[PDB]
Amino acid sequence: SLISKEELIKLAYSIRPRENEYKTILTNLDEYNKLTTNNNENKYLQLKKLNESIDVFMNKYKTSSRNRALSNLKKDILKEVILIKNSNTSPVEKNLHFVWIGGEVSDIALEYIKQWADINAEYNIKLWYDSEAFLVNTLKKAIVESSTTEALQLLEEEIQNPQFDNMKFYKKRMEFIYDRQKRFINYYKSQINKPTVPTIDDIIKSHLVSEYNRDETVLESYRTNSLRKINSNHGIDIRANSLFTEQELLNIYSQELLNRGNLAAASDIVRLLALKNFGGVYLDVDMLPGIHSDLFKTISRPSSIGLDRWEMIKLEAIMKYKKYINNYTSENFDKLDQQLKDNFKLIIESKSEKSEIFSKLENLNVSDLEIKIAFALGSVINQALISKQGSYLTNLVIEQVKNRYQFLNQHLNPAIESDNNFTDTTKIFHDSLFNSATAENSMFLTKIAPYLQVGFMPEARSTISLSGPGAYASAYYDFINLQENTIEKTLKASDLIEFKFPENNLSQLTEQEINSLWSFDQASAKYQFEKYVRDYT
Repeated sequence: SLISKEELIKLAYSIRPRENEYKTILTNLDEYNKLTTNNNENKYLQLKKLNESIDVFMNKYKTSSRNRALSNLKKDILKEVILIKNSNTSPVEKNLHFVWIGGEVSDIALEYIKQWADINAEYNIKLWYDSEAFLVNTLKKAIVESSTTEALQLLEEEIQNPQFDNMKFYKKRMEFIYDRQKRFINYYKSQINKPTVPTIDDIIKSHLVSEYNRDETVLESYRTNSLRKINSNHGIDIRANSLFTEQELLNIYSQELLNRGNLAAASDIVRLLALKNFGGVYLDVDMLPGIHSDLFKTISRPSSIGLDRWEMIKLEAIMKYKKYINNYTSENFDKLDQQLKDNFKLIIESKSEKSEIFSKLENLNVSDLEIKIAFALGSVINQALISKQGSYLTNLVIEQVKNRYQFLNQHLNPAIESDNNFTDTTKIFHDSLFNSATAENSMFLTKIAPYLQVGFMPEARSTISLSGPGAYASAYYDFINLQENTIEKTLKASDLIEFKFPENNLSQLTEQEINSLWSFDQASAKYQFEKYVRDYT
């Protein structure tokens, strides 16, 4: 039990009469100690109220002799948060949530989902989609294809220089992309309020037929097949479900889905609302179940093969002899020495059920306050998540995302609404953005500065800091330190580790995972540019 009001009175001594702010601390402490509630969030919020009142005092009376005792109380409060979190756990809701928005769900994605379904038959599978937006990826590809050609045409003379910097290509192409996105967006805005009440796909189809030489019947067949396919495979529509109830969040989702065509960012929003509203486990479609821990304990990893590649090899081995997933790569497995291969084969073929190879989730016991997350390279990654319905931490991540977009949009909206070209819009946005820099936010600003070109130019990675892992990392800081909307503070490793998605419950290093991971550095830019120039007519 936290120290009593009477004990703090002893320790927090001063020649001075009790300050109002100190009386408030004592009341808040007493009221925490006297709580009869069994509600963990209620307890946490009272602790937060107390902690905040301590900071008010210490920041106002910076040389008070009470500060040593108050600082010690703050250290005890950090521990109390952990006691509350670990005081109670119970199994997460037996739901698996996947998301595929913006086009036809791939056969490969369905094969990966099937592994989870087969192994966890008692879990309810939801494959979230947007019933109005099956043509978003088609539109983005059309815009990028057209802009690539335009940029090569404009730059043809300059490209013959052996010292041509492909960044001029990516920059010029982004100018064409931005203008094409703007023409679509403005057309959308002119139509969306009509009494005919058109859908997003109605508008995309019209625009593609008008401006991109597409056939209406072909596009409609793709749209209806996409809808049938996803509904036949655990599909649940975000729109029919009314998953969004906050206009602010719907607007964030829409700015990614419609204005930017960033389906990854759109899915970042949907996965959070799915967990908030239903609870369970969120998985990217390239995640696979964990392999039984002892399955390959009798095979030793060669010194020449790294830890991650060895994980890849285990899955390659399984899929070579079981073929659960069709045409799975055997690239790394095939390079193994023959006795190792023979060894994998004996073990794998000795098993008769898939349940002898992959392990079940069973009960994933969590605190009702928390969210758990996958790690990659010691950092959180939102490709897999666990949370009970309505958890405080999931709500903190949502609050982080809202706060980050509010800041982004405060600076970006006036620039976009000026209706300038890409170059001038970017300058207006940046000038406003960087004039708001502080010691607290400066790296955040730098990370969101290239927002408009995410997905289209190398090294533009703003998503991480808006809807992705950065929002989660800051929410964990918020949780542990009883704060709200911190920006660039992060936990030490030992405070973060308790929130890790259990390793035995997840195979992250899959063939599709390795393909789908961000690679648009300067080296990939050069390779893509070579292929563009090669294919240029």
